[PDB]
Amino acid sequence: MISLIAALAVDRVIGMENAMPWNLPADLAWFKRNTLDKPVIMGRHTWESIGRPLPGRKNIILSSQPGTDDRVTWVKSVDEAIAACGDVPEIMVIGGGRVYEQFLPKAQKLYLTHIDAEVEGDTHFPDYEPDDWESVFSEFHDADAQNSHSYCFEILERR
Amino acid sequence: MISLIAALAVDRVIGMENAMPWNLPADLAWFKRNTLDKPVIMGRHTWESIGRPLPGRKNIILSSQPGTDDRVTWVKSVDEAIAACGDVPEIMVIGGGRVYEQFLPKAQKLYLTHIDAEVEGDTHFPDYEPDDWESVFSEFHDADAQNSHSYCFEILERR
Ligand SMILES: NC(=O)c1ccc[n+]([C@@H]2O[C@H](COP(=O)([O-])OP(=O)(O)OC[C@H]3O[C@@H](n4cnc5c(N)ncnc54)[C@H](OP(=O)(O)O)[C@@H]3O)[C@@H](O)[C@H]2O)c1
Ligand SMILES: Nc1nc(=O)c2nc(CNc3ccc(C(=O)N[C@@H](CCC(=O)O)C(=O)O)cc3)cnc2[nH]1
Ligand SMILES: Nc1nc(=O)c2nc(CNc3ccc(C(=O)N[C@@H](CCC(=O)O)C(=O)O)cc3)cnc2[nH]1
Repeated sequence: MISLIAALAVDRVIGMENAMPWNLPADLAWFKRNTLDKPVIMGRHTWESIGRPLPGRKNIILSSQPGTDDRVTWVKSVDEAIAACGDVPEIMVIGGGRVYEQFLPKAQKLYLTHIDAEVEGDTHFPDYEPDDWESVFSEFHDADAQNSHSYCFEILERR
Repeated sequence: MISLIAALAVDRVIGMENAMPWNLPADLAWFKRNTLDKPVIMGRHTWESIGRPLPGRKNIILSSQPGTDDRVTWVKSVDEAIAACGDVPEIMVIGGGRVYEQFLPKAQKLYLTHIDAEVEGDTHFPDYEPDDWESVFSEFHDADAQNSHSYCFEILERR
């Protein structure tokens, strides 16, 4: 199945120019925890933000222009993306905006983190019709000495 | 010697209720880089913020009360904090306010990170007199895809 994972600030802003200004170790653990041993799909831009291959996962990068690293798989199309993943029970799409818009129509599930941060950013998470997705898990956390803002993890399944 | 290391937002603000709303991996790496294999002294509140001892370093913590973790070393005063360090070339002071404030007087060096971030806080770094310190290292970095704010590393040695 195809799945998207992302953390969204208020307005669904997923990103800007530089790193999002927040510190959420608790979010990273969820991300890492849900990506574990699953192939991840990302957009060129996102990779650059990451900078190194996620360990223990197969990294597939989308881009119209050839590879710039050996540690990763480079593909030219969503179909090739998928294919390069082969038989796996779950496919993880990690970003960014362009990639999410592409895959959203194909995802069976969403792993969203909703952050209580209001930021000015240029990239957003695609719109998802409430009625087309079932919430099947949700869990909120306030901000603490370790996490800059409150957040709430959410799991939705395509109705 | 004793050295203070801290990351400061504008106005010398170093702390608030929750975690500082920034993401500066490079800063973190510089923290690690300058404190590894060296004794680290911090105050109780700061310990609660780290929530696990720092690896590869000797962790000492100040508190008027008995400790709550068998993993680190607890001291009742400054003098104990020091002595528990044992003969060492450099001792690192890592926060917070009260601690900095007590120790700044015996410091022969500061490791600062001046972060281009304007945040409202309630804890600050004490004042230092440049007439007192000689800057001996400086290096600024712009915000990027990994770091949320521009930041500048600075090393000052007492005059
Ligand atoms: N930005 C940075 O570079 C940086 C570095 C460090 C910290 N910080 C921040 O600094 C803040 C913590 O600062 P803070 O001033 O509130 O607290 P702090 O210095 O971390 O904690 C002080 C506490 O340690 C104990 N203490 C201090 N001096 C003592 C002494 N002489 N004898 C015995 N116990 C002593 C007391 O513990 P008891 O109450 O248990 O007696 C006191 O409540 C946070 O918000 C944190 O995030 C930032
Ligand atoms: N919840 C959620 N949070 C995010 O921050 C997020 N980020 C992406 C894409 N960006 C990134 C940026 C950095 C790292 C990263 O370091 N990944 C690590 C965490 C390592 C750590 O534990 O320090 C990983 O190991 O998966 C991952 C994804 C996609 N979905 C998200 N989903
Ligand atoms: N320059 C500077 N930057 C800071 O962020 C800073 N933070 C503290 C105290 N609070 C903390 C909070 C977290 C960690 C911490 O996670 N340190 C890890 C880095 C692990 C990682 O790289 O993610 C360590 O190994 O030191 C350290 C100190 C003290 N001096 C500072 N000094």
